Amino acid sequence: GWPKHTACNSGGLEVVYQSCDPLQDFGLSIDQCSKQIQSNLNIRFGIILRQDIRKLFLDITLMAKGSSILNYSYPLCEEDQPKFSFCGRRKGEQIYYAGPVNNPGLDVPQGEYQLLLELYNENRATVACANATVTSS
Ligand SMILES: CCCCCCCC/C=C/CCCCCCCC(=O)O[C@@H](COC(=O)CCCCCCCCCCCCCCCCC)COP(=O)([O-])OCC[N+](C)(C)C
Ligand SMILES: *[C@@H]1O[C@H](CO)[C@@H](O)[C@H](O)[C@H]1NC(C)=O
Ligand SMILES: *[C@@H]1O[C@H](CO)[C@@H](O)[C@H](O)[C@H]1NC(C)=O
Repeated sequence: GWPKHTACNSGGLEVVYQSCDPLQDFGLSIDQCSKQIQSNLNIRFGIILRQDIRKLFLDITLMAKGSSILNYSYPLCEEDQPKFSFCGRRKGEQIYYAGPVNNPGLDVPQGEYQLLLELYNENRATVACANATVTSS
């Protein structure tokens, strides 16, 4: 039960996450958080890979007040597509990524949201898992 970590807390937006991979914790921080999220947020993401990656996928589950808002699923890479990606990385490699994610800008309405982020490979193996709480105030 990995401890809660603040990914960011500024400008009326707080994002706290907990790793849900039983093997390990990881580092995630978000630059320039605010209630008005800019398009293409910059993040810093640090993890030791516990699976090999030929293809990588990201699923996001967004909920609020016990109800589903949205489900999202997107392929991040296949080996060398794009070339600058985690694909081709292997078990035991320690990765640090500092760069944008390709989100739309969003003015987050005041309230609390629950987010589940699941990163997995071509074999449906969990590479990273985080459940998060987002508070817009
Ligand atoms: C009704 C009220 C709605 C309010 C909702 C409130 C929600 C606010 C949440 C804000 C906090 C977000 C914190 C989570 C950070 C994740 C970034 C993100 O949002 O992820 C974003 C973007 O994801 C990406 O595709 C980024 C990948 C870029 C490719 C190369 C960079 C590699 C990045 C490495 C990825 C590592 C991921 C790290 C997380 C691992 C955890 C296991 C998901 O976007 P979304 O669902 O609209 O697709 C976007 C819609 N389009 C697809 C049309 C644009
Ligand atoms: C993650 O989920 C667990 C169990 O559902 C919950 O106790 C915890 O508060 C969640 N963590 C965050 C940061 O939302
Ligand atoms: C998201 O998927 C869950 C099941 O995983 C489902 O209960 C929910 O209705 C889905 N939400 C939407 C908006 O399609």
